Amino acid sequence: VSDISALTVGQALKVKAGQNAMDATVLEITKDGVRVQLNSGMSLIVRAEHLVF
Repeated sequence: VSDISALTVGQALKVKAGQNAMDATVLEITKDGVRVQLNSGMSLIVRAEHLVF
């Protein structure tokens, strides 16, 4: 509710995998970033200053 940190789980946003965006789906969230599921097929996202939800 009101997003966990900067977003919520299952929010889904960008990770940017190799200079280009990719898309990744939130599995868990961090201090302000997340640990998403990469559309590349990974899971990680990054910190809030790197996500573009």
